[PDB]
Amino acid sequence: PHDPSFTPTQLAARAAYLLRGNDLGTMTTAAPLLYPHMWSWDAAFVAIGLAPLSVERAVVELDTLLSAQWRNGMIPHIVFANGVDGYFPGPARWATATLADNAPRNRLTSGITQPPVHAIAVQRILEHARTRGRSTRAVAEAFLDRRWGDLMRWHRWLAECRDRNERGRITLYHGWESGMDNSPRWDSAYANVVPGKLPEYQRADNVIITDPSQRPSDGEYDRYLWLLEEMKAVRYDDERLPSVMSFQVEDVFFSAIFSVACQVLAEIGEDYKRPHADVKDLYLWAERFRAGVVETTDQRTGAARDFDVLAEKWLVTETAAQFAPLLCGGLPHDRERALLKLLEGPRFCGHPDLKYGLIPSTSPVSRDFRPREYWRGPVWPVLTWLFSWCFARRGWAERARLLRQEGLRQASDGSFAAYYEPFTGEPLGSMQQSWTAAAVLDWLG
Amino acid sequence: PHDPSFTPTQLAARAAYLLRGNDLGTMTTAAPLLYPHMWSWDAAFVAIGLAPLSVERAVVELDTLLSAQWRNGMIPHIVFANGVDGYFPGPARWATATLADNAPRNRLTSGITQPPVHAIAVQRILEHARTRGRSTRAVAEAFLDRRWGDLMRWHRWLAECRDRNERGRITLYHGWESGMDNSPRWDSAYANVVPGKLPEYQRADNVIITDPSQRPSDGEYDRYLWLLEEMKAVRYDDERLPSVMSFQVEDVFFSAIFSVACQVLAEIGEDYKRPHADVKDLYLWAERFRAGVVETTDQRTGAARDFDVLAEKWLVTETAAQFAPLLCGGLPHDRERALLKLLEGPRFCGHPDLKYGLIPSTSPVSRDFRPREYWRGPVWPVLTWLFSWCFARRGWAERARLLRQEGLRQASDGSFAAYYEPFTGEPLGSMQQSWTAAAVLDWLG
Amino acid sequence: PHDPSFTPTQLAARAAYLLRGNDLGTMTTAAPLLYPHMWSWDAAFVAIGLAPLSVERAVVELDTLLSAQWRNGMIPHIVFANGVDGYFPGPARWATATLADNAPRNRLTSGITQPPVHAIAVQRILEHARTRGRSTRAVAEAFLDRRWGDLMRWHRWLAECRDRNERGRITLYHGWESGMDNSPRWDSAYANVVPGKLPEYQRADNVIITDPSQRPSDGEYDRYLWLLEEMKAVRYDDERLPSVMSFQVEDVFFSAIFSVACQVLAEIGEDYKRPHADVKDLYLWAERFRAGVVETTDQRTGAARDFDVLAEKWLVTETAAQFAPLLCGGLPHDRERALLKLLEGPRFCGHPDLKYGLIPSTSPVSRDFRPREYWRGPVWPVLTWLFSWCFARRGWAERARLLRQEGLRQASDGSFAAYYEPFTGEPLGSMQQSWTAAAVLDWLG
Amino acid sequence: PHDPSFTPTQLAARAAYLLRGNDLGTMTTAAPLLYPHMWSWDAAFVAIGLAPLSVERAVVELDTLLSAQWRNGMIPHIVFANGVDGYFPGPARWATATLADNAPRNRLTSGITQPPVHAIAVQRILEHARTRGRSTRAVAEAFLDRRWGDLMRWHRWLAECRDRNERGRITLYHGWESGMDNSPRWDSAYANVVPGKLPEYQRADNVIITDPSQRPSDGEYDRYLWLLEEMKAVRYDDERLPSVMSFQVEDVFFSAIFSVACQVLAEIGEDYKRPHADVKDLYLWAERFRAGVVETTDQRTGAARDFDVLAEKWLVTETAAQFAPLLCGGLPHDRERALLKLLEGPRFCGHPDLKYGLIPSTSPVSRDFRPREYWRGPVWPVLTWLFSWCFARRGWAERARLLRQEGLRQASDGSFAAYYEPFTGEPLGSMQQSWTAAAVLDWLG
Ligand SMILES: O=C(O)[C@@H](CO)O[C@H]1O[C@H](CO)[C@@H](O)[C@H](O)[C@@H]1O
Ligand SMILES: O=C(O)[C@@H](CO)O[C@H]1O[C@H](CO)[C@@H](O)[C@H](O)[C@@H]1O
Ligand SMILES: O=C(O)[C@@H](CO)O[C@H]1O[C@H](CO)[C@@H](O)[C@H](O)[C@@H]1O
Ligand SMILES: O=C(O)[C@@H](CO)O[C@H]1O[C@H](CO)[C@@H](O)[C@H](O)[C@@H]1O
Repeated sequence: PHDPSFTPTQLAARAAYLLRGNDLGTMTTAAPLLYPHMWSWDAAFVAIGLAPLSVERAVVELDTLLSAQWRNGMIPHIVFANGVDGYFPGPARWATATLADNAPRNRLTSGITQPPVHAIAVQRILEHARTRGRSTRAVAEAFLDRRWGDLMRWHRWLAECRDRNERGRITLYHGWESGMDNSPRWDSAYANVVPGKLPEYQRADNVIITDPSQRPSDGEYDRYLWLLEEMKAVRYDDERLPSVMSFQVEDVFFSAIFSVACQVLAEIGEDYKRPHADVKDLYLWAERFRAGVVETTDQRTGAARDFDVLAEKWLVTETAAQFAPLLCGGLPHDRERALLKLLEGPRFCGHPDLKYGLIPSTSPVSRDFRPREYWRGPVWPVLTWLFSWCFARRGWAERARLLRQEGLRQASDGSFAAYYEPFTGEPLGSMQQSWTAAAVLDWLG
Repeated sequence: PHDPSFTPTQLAARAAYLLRGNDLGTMTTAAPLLYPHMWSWDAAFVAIGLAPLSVERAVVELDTLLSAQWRNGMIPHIVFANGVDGYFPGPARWATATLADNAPRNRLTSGITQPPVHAIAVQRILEHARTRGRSTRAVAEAFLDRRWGDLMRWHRWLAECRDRNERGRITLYHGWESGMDNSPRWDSAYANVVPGKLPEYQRADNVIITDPSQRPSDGEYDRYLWLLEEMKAVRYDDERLPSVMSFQVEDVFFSAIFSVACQVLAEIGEDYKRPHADVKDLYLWAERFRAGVVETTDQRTGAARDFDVLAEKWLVTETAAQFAPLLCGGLPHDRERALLKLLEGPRFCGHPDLKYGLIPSTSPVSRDFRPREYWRGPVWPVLTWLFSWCFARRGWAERARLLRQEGLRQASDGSFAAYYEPFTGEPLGSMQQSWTAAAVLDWLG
Repeated sequence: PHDPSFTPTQLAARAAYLLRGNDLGTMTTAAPLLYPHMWSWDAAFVAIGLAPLSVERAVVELDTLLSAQWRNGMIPHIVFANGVDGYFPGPARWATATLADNAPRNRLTSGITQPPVHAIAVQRILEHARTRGRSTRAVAEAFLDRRWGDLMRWHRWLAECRDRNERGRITLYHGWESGMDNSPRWDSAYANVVPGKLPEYQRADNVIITDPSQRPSDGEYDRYLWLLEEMKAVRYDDERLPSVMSFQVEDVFFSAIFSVACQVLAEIGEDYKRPHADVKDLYLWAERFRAGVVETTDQRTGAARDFDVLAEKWLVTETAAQFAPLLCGGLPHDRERALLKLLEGPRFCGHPDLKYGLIPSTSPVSRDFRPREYWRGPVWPVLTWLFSWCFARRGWAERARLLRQEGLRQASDGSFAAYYEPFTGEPLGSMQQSWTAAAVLDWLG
Repeated sequence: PHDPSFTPTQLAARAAYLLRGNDLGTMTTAAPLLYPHMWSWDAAFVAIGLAPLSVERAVVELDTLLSAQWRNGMIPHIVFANGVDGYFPGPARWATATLADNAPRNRLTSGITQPPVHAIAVQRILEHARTRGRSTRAVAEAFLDRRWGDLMRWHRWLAECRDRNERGRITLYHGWESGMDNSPRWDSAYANVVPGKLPEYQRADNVIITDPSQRPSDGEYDRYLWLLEEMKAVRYDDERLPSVMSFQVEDVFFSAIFSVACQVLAEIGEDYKRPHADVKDLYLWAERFRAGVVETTDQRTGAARDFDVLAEKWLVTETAAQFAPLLCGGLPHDRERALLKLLEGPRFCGHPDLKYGLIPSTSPVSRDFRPREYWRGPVWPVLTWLFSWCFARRGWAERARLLRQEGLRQASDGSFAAYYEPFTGEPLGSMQQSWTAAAVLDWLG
């Protein structure tokens, strides 16, 4: 009625109730019907949201994801729930269990990756555990003993297999790997993907989300699905993908995340007396990908650019990803002030028509902006959380506080949507998204 | 470490996480292992705790309980979960499905009842629903259309079958029906229960709670189980129980609760335009059981007494139940002040060694007091909740606030135990008790 | 910015900062410029707001007001600050120090009274004091020993000199005594006030509040000032006022407050062992005025009516005073339900255009409604507080909680205005009003 | 009662009430009786506590302090309230108005300085102002135009007159200038202060704080007062002090604060387009003093050391000043990790006997530790606040949050003491200390 919003305690309660409701036992679905399996970077956020409720169950979430890690170290972006249908492309379409030498045994997974936020969830689990006493500490530490090697293999796979030329940037072979499926970042790269004879399919995502303005188009799905055919034709062989993939881009946002994740994991390794050779490698990669992100940046504004490896051309777009250097650091002082000015000004957080002071996925003044269409404009709580946590780690305590405060105010409707209309605040996409509940739980403390 | 307690938002989150974790689908276990089925007055508290999370799921909890209501109106105190073991006495021991003409079809239940707090949960669901908008209101109101008749039948069964002589007090045939299994209230009545040839059994409750100081003794369980044999021998026939039961007491606390519940349900009936004949009956019963509670009271202190129907004697004990008149009203002004003085003084809430200003189940100065032993002394959050809600309804806003504040401070460890050691605050009994999570969720708002 | 509202801790801090800022030493001004003196019922609310900050200073506030008590027991409505100007009518206009034999020595005061909320403030001080331990309790208890007789003489003067016929209603001789200066309630009584040669004067209130729509008119002020001339002509003699005053009304809202105050004071008197003769008179008055209030009510709706003693007719208006019987109790059950329906429906709190679910001073559907004009429509936090506190005392916990929640939400801009535009929420009148800061402090706890 | 602690809203209210109560009009006293004047770094903290209440009044506090700035740029450590006595040494003892050519006109001040936390207060005022909209921003920005030059001259006088050899450390001539009057840090420098004929005097501090264990000794005060005699003999002339002062130490904690302050002011200067020459000097000073602090540190532990200029030796003590390098940065990675280990281990925050996880002024295991004796062991909320704010600025969000949480928990008794017994939590010294109320206000938000 007069105010549909919840008090902080009611909101924290409903967020926890949602997370437990999406729990299948050892994995949490990313959303009840739209995404009824475990997604890789959602799972890292889910573990962050579970850490204040049960360190034991947070550790189980990451254990389940890492039990699905490929033999070469890749963490796949989907871990399918056994017997669960209603999402396409499903395990039969991927065919990794039959085609991929490196796929895991006794887990069904996708054949592509997703951003490495996992070290950040590990840090949040350890910080919670240290406040809870000896038995909880022992649980977190036993997780580190058991999974430190797997986490190194994950980071080593990204550094060696997706940065073969030691450029300090991660190459993607599918826009889904960026986490930002239909971002304007990838449009010119996708315009050069030409599907051959693509085997028939029917979408399931728009059976659940039926408003066509909130999901990608059929044409885009045709190209997403064709990339799978190219990968399957070389049996997901790392050494053959550069020769056959019609889509090869360096993702500067993914790269900045990895730089931060490496630095975070190195600090964990020093704190918990892990092998010194591992710590040294992690710091080396943190600095390499820091330098690789800075190398992309606009000389006047500091804005970071993606790179089309096939066209050999910088990709200039006005999306939230151009703020990648703020997460990892490395810009000369003057260019970082200009970048912060871009972020806070009327092209992004300071745009006059925004309901909240939050980062829209695409600038509202760009021609590519669509207020409802997924990553082409809507405000995503997950991005708010990540920028706020990274800003606090840069020492920008008031900036991080302001993002948290506006994220909580947006989330106070209790819809736990994945993204929101930037001008009206209408929730969009699936309600009951686990990683939005998790961001709220982490923010509320 | 330095403070093991949780912030209000962390506590609300953990309470909601617990409640969803105990959800089997359409019923919530009272506790994970000790009480792995639905209990009647726990279920009413569970619905109160769910109301701020999901009015739809709160209504489902009460629907599931009422689908197990007996044909004569009795709400049984256990609704067993199909296929679930580990609690004794289980459905085979009760044998209501085969022996009891009035038992429900397609639910397994016990053969005794428990206090009628259900109307209070209905009120809390309606108050939540009215703050949430039209579709949520429609859910609550549709529950009333569907279940008003069942709620009347429940109240009518208590008024006509457990108060056959219109004394305005409820007769119990088992101490389990009071909710206070081993309370000192029932000791002299139980000393006159003599088991005949009692069929062999093994306890399950002390397999889970192994500290013998926190559960009833074998001798007590022998008498609890023998009462079942007396009931089974007359096939749970209402008309035969007065002739065969070795245990027949009027429970003044149960009676005060019923008086309040009748008044609450009458007000609901007027608000939602239910049949006027039903409303008039409810008000008639509210006043009858009010007068029946007052008739028991000590002339100097206002303390309410239970009555042994077989011995025809008043039962004088120093437990929390002697504060029954405060819940329902009816005492002359002067005797109610004396009763409040008893409650707040050094025999109860003002005892100098209590960790919290809360109501111990038995007075710490009584010879019957045992600080660990179930209802013989420990502080129960459920009683705190009930006294605080009833006090607020009497208009004693500061008294109700003080009980809430101390209940939250006791619960801030996040153990959600059913009862606590009164002097040390050590949690006792089962951890993860649903109705303690529910009281916390309701208090926190 | 995006959110001009303050957090609960920021709002409590600002309210306390305001209250200390309006403190002249032993008295607190009602507002810095518009009301730079001590007003009687404002000081009662100020003492309530001070009690969480300093029981000693809260008691000082009531000590200072009672030091200005007249010899017949009347608490005058203004205690003027020595040396302060800028308010009209000031002490020279009242001339009480010259004319009124009953006026106090070494205090300058007005010559009329205001509603008796003081006992309520005493209850709140005592409640706070009992949570703070022994030396704070001594302070509050020493105040009771010091001022019990004065409080008794205040109540006795109301019961005997302003209810000379034992009708259970308080007679007023000025609309200012109601606290609701320009209420539609008094329009037809004021229409029969015809001033003679009125000594010239210049208003000061509208030099500070310059928007003419927020204060009464010059014609209204000419009648206010003429009644002063009538009172001065009989030297404020009680026995002579009925013979000369052109304005004599029974104020049902003032009477309901008095009934409540008497009941509160009687209970205090019992708890602290005051003379029995006093407690008995206080209960007698509480009931007489409860009955006097109910005698005014409409048989169908329960709406309470004021009474014009000179015209000998019921004053039928659509203002918040209609709900007088909800504060003090006493209506038949059906009639009280009808009155709550009026309060919650579209003529008051349910009006669809209201920004908050709060009680407007005049019904938006009444022809008398003026959205900006003082007591002719605006929402006053002081009424919100008083209705909420009295509702909680009736046992209507949820109704009291809703008013408190909407009051805090309206207050959270930090203006601490005395009244707000009902549709837009715009603050009106003076900002920095002490009793609005007090209500916020008491609500926030 | 059972809980003498205050809720967060009650505590914010009481803190704000205290701060307004210590307001003399344009200055706030450090404490009502012990320190009834304006102290320099207290006023910086007071302005931080005022910023959530009134940006205008926060700016007044710094305006008043800067109006007492000496002509050479020095901010003196006391600005005396006109007409107030009860503190010794008072203005007659300092005699600055007579002797010091650089002393201000129409202000009475001391003749020594105190740490430069003022730029930090400026940042907090600006941060608050930017959340309050345009007219509040104008206030803060007009203050910057008014006082930027004065702030520059304050920093320039520190860099040029108290670091005459460009060593990047501040030289002090009195232990009072460190803010840590009786710290063990200065014990061996004070042992070489031998007073001559000292003019008689009577202490006032220990007439108010009478427990001798909470204040320095008479022998200590005789040395404090003798250094005044030395300064007065050269008429507080900067160029002459090195030739005559018996106490000359480089204060590494003061230096670390200055480095931070310079960096803060430089960033403010960039954001508000101050002269480039000024911003460049501020960054130069920030780095010089960062390097000067690191030059003092132990190679294994990172602990920072003070330096006795006269004795020409490092002062090795176990106090909170050792952690100077954590505030300003600059240590090698390994050495900073060792220093955090010292801070968190059993010699400081990890000591098993501490009631709160806070930084004691002197290590409990040091032979110099005295649990009640001022800066020789007690926990000071002002240090908690300053370490927490500086930790957040380093990016150590969780470490800053833990200090804030334990500080609020220690403060929640509402004493607002300046220091607390480290083992029992007993408040010590003066209650009603303004900068403890300020820290609480800033923490609570
Ligand atoms: O649309 C899809 O089918 C998936 C493909 O992975 O993308 C979304 O679904 C995932 C589950 O929420 C998210 O992690 C991604 O960021 C993205 O929003
Ligand atoms: O001990 C048992 O086996 C059951 C019998 O019903 O009693 C407890 O178990 C129930 C489940 O919590 C409670 O409702 C009762 O109040 C009581 O505490
Ligand atoms: O306008 C005035 O001159 C004074 C006269 O008493 O009235 C208001 O001012 C007083 C101080 O706020 C209040 O007690 C009253 O409610 C009233 O609204
Ligand atoms: O004891 C004294 O006479 C004064 C001298 O300056 O010192 C304290 O008093 C001042 C006011 O609290 C503080 O600024 C200092 O930290 C110090 O603790």
